[PDB]
Amino acid sequence: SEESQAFQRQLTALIGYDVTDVSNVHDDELEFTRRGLVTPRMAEVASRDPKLYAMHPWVTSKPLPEYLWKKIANNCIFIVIHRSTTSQTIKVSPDDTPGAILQSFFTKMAKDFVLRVCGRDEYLVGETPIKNFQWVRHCLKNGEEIHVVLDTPPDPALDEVRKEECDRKFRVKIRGIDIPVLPRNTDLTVFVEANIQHGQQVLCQRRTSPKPFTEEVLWNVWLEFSIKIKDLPKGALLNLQIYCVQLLYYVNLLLIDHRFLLRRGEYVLHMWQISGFNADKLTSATNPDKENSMSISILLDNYCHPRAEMPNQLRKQLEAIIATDPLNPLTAEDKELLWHFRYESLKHPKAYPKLFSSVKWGQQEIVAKTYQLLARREVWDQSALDVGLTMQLLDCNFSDENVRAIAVQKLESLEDDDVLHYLLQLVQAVKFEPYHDSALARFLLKRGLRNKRIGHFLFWFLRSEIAQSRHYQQRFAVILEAYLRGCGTAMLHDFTQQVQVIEMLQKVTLDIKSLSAEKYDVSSQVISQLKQKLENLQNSQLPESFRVPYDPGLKAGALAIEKCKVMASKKKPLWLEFKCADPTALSNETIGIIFKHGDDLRQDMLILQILRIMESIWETESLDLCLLPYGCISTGDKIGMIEIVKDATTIAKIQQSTVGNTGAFKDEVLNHWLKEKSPTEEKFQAAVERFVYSCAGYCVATFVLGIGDRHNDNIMITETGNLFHIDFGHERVPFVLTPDFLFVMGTSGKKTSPHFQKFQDICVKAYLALRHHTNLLIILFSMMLMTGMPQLTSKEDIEYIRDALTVGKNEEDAKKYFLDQIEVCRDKGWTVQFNWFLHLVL
Ligand SMILES: Cc1nc(N)nc2c1cc(-c1cn[nH]c1)c(=O)n2C1CCCC1
Repeated sequence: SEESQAFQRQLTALIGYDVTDVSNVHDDELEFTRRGLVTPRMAEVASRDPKLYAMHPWVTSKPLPEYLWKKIANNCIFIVIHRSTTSQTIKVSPDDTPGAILQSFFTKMAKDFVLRVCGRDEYLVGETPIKNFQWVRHCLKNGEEIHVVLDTPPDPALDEVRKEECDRKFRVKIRGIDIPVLPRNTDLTVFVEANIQHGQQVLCQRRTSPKPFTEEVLWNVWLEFSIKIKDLPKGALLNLQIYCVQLLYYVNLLLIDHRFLLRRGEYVLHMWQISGFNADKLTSATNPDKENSMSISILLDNYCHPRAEMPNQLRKQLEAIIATDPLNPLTAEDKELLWHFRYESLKHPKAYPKLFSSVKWGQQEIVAKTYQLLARREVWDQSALDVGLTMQLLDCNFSDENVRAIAVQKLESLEDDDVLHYLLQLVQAVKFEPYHDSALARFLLKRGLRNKRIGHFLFWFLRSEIAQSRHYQQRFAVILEAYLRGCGTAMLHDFTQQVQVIEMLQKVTLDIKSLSAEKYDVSSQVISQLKQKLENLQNSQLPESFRVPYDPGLKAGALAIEKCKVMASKKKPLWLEFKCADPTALSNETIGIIFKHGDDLRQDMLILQILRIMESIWETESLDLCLLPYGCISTGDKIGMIEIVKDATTIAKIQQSTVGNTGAFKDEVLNHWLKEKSPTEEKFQAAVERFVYSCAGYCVATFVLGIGDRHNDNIMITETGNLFHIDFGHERVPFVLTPDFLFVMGTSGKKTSPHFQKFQDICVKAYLALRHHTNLLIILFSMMLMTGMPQLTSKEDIEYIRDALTVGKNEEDAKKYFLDQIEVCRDKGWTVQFNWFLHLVL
């Protein structure tokens, strides 16, 4: 067909990769996954409610924080319904369903339709109380009034989907290695290390005789392994690595294919290089660059087609191992204890990661026994979903189909609200899967196709990696295509517009970087070029309206060249302001987006996502630490978009303003900046209240994630007291609590005050609230470093969180430690702040 071909070119433009390309492949796994993904796609597409899908209500089943009821001692929530110019308020109960609200409006004024939010593409529909809608909850947290325009429901016909159409020991021959260009260092020797890895664990290791590092190094060696072919587990990788000792290149080949067949034949594998552990080292993908990359020649001539009662102190020994942290290492003694008493271990869902890692995957008998254990699941299936525990089974330590599936089975219970909270880390967890088609990938696909909101972010998260990861672009592309093949023409159209706008704006940011590279000033010659480039695009290129990638509810239209500016950073970022495409928008505020090139925004995406997970933990204990986890999406190679937080200034800009500059910092400026920016002394005290909470929040979050020690330049504050850290792109103070912050808190030097007692109290509640979910945080942290950052210590770097979360210690010793930390920041004052300035000169 020709319309099947024209649509495939549309999918390729959306993906940023061609899924039909067979040039960097040595098997049909990517094709076989494309076919494989049709069934779960169509099933979900066939199962969806067209009314609800088109309207995507963003709802929750979580209670409603104490701290949010205090906004209603009246049991009355006010909603203002709009038509053309007419607007009328309605007295609503928190449990009032939107259905009851429509026949309370039509009743009141008597002498089919849907409630859409003013300015946004969000709707208040379905069988849920208005207290249970995320937008209403935002209006309550922000003191805002619920403006809702009464209009016709969107046509579910717009969301239409276009119809688709042997006991022999294992051995590998290392023929040789070839690189077209060698010139670098001296002439150090080179050998090939062949590892049978499964769940990051090395089952068997075999090296070659060291030979001279030339442009072609032939060995013609058969590497005999101890492992038998029947004993090889599905999901095992032949990990081929090159050492000079030091590691230069790696490549992995899956010993067993997607059709359970044993890999047999001749392979010329183009290898990835290391810079002079992480998710990239696990990839089955080969380096697409055949011209510059190192390759390995290999040959596979391997054929095939494959009660009692626990003692008191042993039960206690087992329970002590099960109680331990995820980062706690297991002894051969602990493993034998977990395994021998596996049926007792099975009774504890929290023992699962330790138990499933305790398995000897290199033994066909043991794996069958493990498969026998998972059949008696019962205690697992009945356990309350523990995402922390579930995510733990989806990391690098688990390379088994069955173990990984039981964890995915647990994620199904999640409401759309919680899926959004973990989506990024769940997509990032696909990197850990041995195979392209997996339960996790099908889970993500299913969930994305069922909710537009999840589907939007799924697109962008998949796109973020397909554009920057040579290691996983193929796999993510195959899943993106699957998603795009069932999301609907409505969404395919919005995505088309978003991609076009972002591609255009990316060009401008790069072109503007050329004009003044690292010299900081921003000449009117550059300001004119940006202004011309913007008006030149607006005229006949940029579409009339695009969906905001970091906030799909907001639709952005026309630019505002007058507010658009290039900025003073060494990397020249674009500050772009837009008119809200929506005519029913209650305000006149623009949509602000910071298009920037320079840093890897993928790390920032991950940091912001944990920040939202900490906010939700805090909600479970009725704490609101007023964080601002701003919109941030990585669009391509070291390029992306940041959300512009309205009425905000940098902490350094405020100190700078009253002159002094050269390391000079006055403790009073922040307080005067707040008083000056607040029209009434109520607005001022509310801002000090906002500062106390936001400050405590960033202090805890920051310290826990190890991104505490920051420059003034990188901490911002709103005109309304709300503090927030920015740019998490890559003496020591645990966090930023400087004398200027402490002065807003009242306190002057080594003293005490009512607002500081409050601040100290909120830190302890917040820190303890985090510690209640130690394992959750430990796993996300670990995952974030493996899938987002460069090279990382499979202990050191990761163990930071454990030490920072003060694992093992009681609630009193933990509170002391955090209050000690606060004092370190007090003692040093401006020491570190001035120290950054000093480093510019010395
Ligand atoms: C969220 C936000 N709001 C405002 N309103 N200005 C910001 C930011 C964030 C960042 C940011 C950069 N990298 N990562 C984040 C930022 O630089 N800014 C400003 C633009 C120039 C300096 C201050």
